Amino acid sequence: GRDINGVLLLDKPQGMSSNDALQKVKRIYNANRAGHTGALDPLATGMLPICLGEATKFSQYLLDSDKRYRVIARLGQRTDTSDADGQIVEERPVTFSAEQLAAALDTFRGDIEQIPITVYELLFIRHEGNELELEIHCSKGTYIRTIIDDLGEKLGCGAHVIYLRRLAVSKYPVERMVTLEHLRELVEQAEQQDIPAAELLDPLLMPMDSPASDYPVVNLPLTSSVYFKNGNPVRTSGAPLEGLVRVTEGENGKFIGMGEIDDEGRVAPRRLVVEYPA
Repeated sequence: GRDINGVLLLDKPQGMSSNDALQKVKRIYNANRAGHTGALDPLATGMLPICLGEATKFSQYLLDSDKRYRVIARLGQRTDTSDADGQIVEERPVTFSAEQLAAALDTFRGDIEQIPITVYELLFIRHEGNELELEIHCSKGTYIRTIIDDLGEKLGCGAHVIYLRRLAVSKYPVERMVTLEHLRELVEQAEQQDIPAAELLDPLLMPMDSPASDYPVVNLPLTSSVYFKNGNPVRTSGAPLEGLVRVTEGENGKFIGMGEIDDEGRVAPRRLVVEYPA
């Protein structure tokens, strides 16, 4: 067991539970501390950020972050789960027009309400026969299967999800995702070269502060960071005029914790990497 800090952006295998994925990654990295930031539907594939070490302290900031999905729906069939695995409960002919489709899709854009929320972008990829493919960038708490089911009813033919992939969480680069196979291949490569697995695995991690990517970064000179790390507010130009911020110190931008602009406009410590002394 070793103390390793960072975030592994795993491309979760179809069918695997987030917990099983977490355990496998934790073991591969031999991390003493690991957790995820919200279970991804077992039937979905895609980005599952796994926080290691200190990164776990800032998991909450990813839980309430935005997400982007690619979804393929089967039109004409409503199922008893709103998805592929299961038998049909209601089948109807697909007769809606292209203009009706565009109109129905527009009702799912922007601030909307659900009862099985904000859809920043609903990208129409294609509609061919009984298949509808879309990309949805939404706020936390959004129910994708409910959007598809409701859309299916609005179109008058019904629909259910046959493909679901989370392309990204927050601003994490989709290209930085890695598969379990790739992780295993690196472990073998390391064993083969007689070098620690960590040497090839660690470069794949995103920074320990990345779970808080939705918040701006404020760098403090070491003369000011000492006060902040001791639990005291500090003034800094650049700092936003409101909200949470990721705080770093020195020339190398070492992350020291979350801060929040207080009433006076100073950067007050909210969740530090280090503990307060007695």
